[PDB]
Order: sequence, then C-alpha cells, then structure tokens
Amino acid sequence: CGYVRALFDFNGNDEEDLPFKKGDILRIRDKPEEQWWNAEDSEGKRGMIPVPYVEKYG
Repeated sequence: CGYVRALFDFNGNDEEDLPFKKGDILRIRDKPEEQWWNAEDSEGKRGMIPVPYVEKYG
C-alpha cells in the first residue's frame, strides 16, 4: 500500500534520479509523472523511480 520493489539493477547514475538495484526497495511518495514517480529508497533517499523497473509490493 504505497511500496514498490526494483527487480533489476540499473547502470545509469544521474545526479538527479536515485539509482536502483536488483531487488531494491522503494516506497511511493508522489506520482506526478506517468512513468517516474518520487519514491523513497531504503536509504531515505527520495527521488524519481521507474514504475516499470519496479513492482507493486504493498
């Protein structure tokens, strides 16, 4: 219920979007766009995360 998970490790590492990893945890915070939303990683880093690269956990 407002949580996603990345099932793929990305290479990119822009100084704007948070980096993802295989089997990473990312919480949903705000979904302004229709592809990348602002999710809070499991590190407290709140940035844009892909909805496709991730999955609906809860």
